[PDB]
Amino acid sequence: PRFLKVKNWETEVVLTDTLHLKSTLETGCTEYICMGSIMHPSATKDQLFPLAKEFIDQYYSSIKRFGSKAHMERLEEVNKEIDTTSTYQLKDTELIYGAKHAWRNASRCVGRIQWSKLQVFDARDCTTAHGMFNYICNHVKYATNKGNLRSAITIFPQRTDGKHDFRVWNSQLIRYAGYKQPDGSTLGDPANVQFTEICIQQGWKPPRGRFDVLPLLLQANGNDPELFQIPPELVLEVPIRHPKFEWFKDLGLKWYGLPAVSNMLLEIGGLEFSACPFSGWYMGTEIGVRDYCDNSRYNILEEVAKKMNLDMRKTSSLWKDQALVEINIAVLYSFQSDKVTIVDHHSATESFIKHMENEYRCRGGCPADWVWIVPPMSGSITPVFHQEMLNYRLTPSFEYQPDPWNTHVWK
Amino acid sequence: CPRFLKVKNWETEVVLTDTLHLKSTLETGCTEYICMGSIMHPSRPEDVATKDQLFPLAKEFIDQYYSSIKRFGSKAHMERLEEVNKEIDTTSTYQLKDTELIYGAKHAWRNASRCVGRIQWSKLQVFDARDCTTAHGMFNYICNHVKYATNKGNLRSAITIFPQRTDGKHDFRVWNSQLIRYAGYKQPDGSTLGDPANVQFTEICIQQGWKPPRGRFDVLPLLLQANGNDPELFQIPPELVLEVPIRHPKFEWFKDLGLKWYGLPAVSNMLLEIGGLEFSACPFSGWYMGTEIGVRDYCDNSRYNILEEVAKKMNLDMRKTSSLWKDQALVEINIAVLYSFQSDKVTIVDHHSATESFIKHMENEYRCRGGCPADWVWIVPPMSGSITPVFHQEMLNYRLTPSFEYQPDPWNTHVWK
Ligand code: HEM
Ligand code: HEM
Ligand SMILES: Cc1cc(N)nc2cc(-c3ccc(OCC4CCC4)c(CN)c3)ccc12
Ligand SMILES: Cc1cc(N)nc2cc(-c3ccc(OCC4CCC4)c(CN)c3)ccc12
Ligand SMILES: C[C@H](O)[C@H](O)[C@H]1CNc2nc(N)[nH]c(=O)c2N1
Ligand SMILES: C[C@H](O)[C@H](O)[C@H]1CNc2nc(N)[nH]c(=O)c2N1
Ligand SMILES: [Zn+2]
Repeated sequence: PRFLKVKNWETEVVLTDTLHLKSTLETGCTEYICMGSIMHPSATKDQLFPLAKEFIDQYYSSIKRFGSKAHMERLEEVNKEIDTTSTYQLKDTELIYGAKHAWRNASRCVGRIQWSKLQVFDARDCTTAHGMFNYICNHVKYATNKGNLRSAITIFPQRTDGKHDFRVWNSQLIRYAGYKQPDGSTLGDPANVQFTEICIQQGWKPPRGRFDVLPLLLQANGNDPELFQIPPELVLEVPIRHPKFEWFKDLGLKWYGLPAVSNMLLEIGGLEFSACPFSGWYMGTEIGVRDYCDNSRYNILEEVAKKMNLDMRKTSSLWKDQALVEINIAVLYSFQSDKVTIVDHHSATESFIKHMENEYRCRGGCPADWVWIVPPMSGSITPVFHQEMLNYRLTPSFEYQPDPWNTHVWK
Repeated sequence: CPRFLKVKNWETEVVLTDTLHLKSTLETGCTEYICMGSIMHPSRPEDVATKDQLFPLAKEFIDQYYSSIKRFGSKAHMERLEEVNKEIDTTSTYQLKDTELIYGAKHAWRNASRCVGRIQWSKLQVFDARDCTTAHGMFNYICNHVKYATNKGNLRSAITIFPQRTDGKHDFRVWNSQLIRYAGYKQPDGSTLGDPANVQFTEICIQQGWKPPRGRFDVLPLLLQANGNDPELFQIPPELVLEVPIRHPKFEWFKDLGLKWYGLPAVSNMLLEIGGLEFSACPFSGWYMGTEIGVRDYCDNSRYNILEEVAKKMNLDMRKTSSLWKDQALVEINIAVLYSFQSDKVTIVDHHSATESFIKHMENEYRCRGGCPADWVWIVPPMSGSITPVFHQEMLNYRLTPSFEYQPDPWNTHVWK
């Protein structure tokens, strides 16, 4: 256990990490094998209180009332409540604190300079899929804000016995359908082929277009999930056009403005919130590099490069790289022209470096996953490429969880 | 402690199974509670390996060698072991056979987790220079290496291995970080002429007596240390230094930037570790991936930094980042680099071809060897990461021996005569 230095090899700034000593969860690495590029490496009454205590301790530390009378009483209150009921309920203040710090601790998120501006919607009183739909509609409307996007999270009731889980079966609140074609190719988003088929199996009548917004598939209290249509006036979309290539609009592309991830698990003080959709705004490469140009995604690189009359016979002409830049120029230009919040990867990584300085100064460190922070294009011409980073696991945290259709027992 | 580890390719869904990690030797710097995968170097000169330290390291290497030639447990294996054990017992070190030197050099490359070019690992020309005694002799060896590896533009990978460390006060060192590098000169007004990466080494050469041309692309002299003596300066014969003028297939004006680069990347400041023996002077060379020149050598802010001037000549809007003018310029610079090498028939590989080859290599190594240590942070190219197949490939990073290692710069440790 020592202070660890991280160096920026471009600015020669050296930061000293003390926060990693507070980490208690594991990373997946060992002294002998590093698993930094593995995507997914690796409760009862008895285990719950220490986890609760650790979180309550840090909550009262954060508000400069550690050891105070209310700190004492809250610990005695949580211990007694776990005794009698095998669980406990978070105060509203603790819920907000926990949610913001889960975002603050998300080592893979380049957007964390914004972490303390998070609108937290408490939905722990929800009991049915219809109520989930209401809460989700309100979240989408608030977060969208006519294009002036606002970060938000909506937190549904925590897991109890594991048989009554609340789940949003969608991976994002807003995504486009994908259809397995007769010949074998894909109409729409190939990332959502399985989920789309589930919705059709569940009664959804698919328009079978290239940009069909998917219905919500919502599971309350462990019951069978139910389908809902997001009111279309709440779904903000940007048609993608290019500022110089007049033909780009003829590609017929568009995307949605609100990135709202809804399949992750929020963990606070030992409690597990299996339904907790959270939303911010996009970095342009999320759409223009990954969602449009991945092999198993929309894969428009070939067509764009053709329209640019590029030499596509050899890889060394870098025709993919040229078309990739133009696609990302069009995405940024399109969102900005419609006044929908978006950030480019130069600005976002610049902000993250500034964020890192803040966290080392006030918190003693910032867990960061270089593999995920560095953008998927033009990596070394962003400031994070040359920034050393220490990755470690703090709680409260967002965690992965299995897709519900693998675990659910239909009634 | 499970015996098998799985890695997944999230683009193709191929799953590979790693058992080779069981043979990892030294620490990564990571723990179960922290990952140091993005730290550049996560893990006294006279402090050399002792007898009791050297015995197991030699045995492990000899065993691995005789296993690779399908002679494990043979009479030759046992006799080699006994011979090595008696050398260490009576001389505190031992000498590798030529076969073992060659095997060990090829395998340090095969084990280099940060190298994307390892599909070529078994095609490495090994030059045994362990009979060298003086810096003039090192210069002779290095000149021959350069000429052989350059091969009039049809580049061939090669390593030259000088005598191993003994007591730590008689080290052979190449003080250059690469055999061919351009000088950098800091001006009184703070600006830099030439290559900013090499200002410190350039200043050392000048102090040692080098008369610098004070140009933009001045090939640096070799600064060579034999047997722990003070290092000596030599000029590489310019006819041995193959260079490529950088021009662009569509932009007439690109040649007017006056850019060029050298054909042969030849890293000369690393240490080669084989069976506990330490080869502190072991320059090795291959051929370039274009982005090593076009992204890092030209566009890094602390390097040649020509993004601005290119973007101006392209008449891009440079007043806001969201126009991606930097991204546009970077692609064209890398187009020019590849077109220039190809037009001059100098071997080079683009980052699409290189990463596709590495994936095929990595799958073959999992199949035949049981794994392939790979450092994602270094394997993924510095531009267009996610449109190359390595971006979506999970990797396991661990340290196998024989290995290439970092070592301290020699001017920080050398005891001047
Ligand atoms: C406000 C603007 C935000 C921006 C620009 C942003 C940007 C990003 C990006 C680019 C990624 C990588 C995405 C990918 O590669 O597909 C990411 C990951 C992530 N973000 Fe943020 N984000 C923002 C807000 C938020 C918010 C509000 C939360 C939660 C309250 C959050 C939590 C996360 C998590 C949990 C991950 C991934 C961690 C994992 O998969 O293990 N982000 N973010
Ligand atoms: C044959 C063509 C080769 C290609 C295309 C190639 C490519 C590369 C690249 C692109 C890197 C990362 C460089 C950077 O980002 O600065 C690298 C690193 C490396 N390569 Fe290769 N390489 C080749 C040959 C070789 C040979 C012949 C050897 C040794 C015999 C070697 C050993 C290494 C090592 C030790 C490293 C980096 C390890 C470190 O710095 O920690 N490579 N290579
Ligand atoms: C709030 C927010 C804003 C934003 N601008 N971007 C965001 C991106 C993610 C995100 C990215 C990748 C992920 O991993 C899944 C990969 C396998 C296929 C993609 C996950 C985990 N669901 C989340 C999560 C939240 C984001
Ligand atoms: C045979 C070969 C061919 C090739 N095409 N490329 C090669 C690149 C390296 C290499 C790259 C980066 C390195 O580290 C540099 C960091 C310190 C500052 C940045 C080192 C370590 N000297 C070696 C080594 C050998 C190479
Ligand atoms: C295999 C690799 O770890 C995986 O593809 C990761 C790499 N880095 C990433 N980085 C971001 N931001 N998003 C991703 O989906 C990924 N994928
Ligand atoms: C901070 C970071 O680890 C460092 O800048 C690394 C990142 N990855 C790299 N990858 C390669 N191939 N070469 C490099 O020089 C670097 N630099
Ligand atoms: Zn690690």
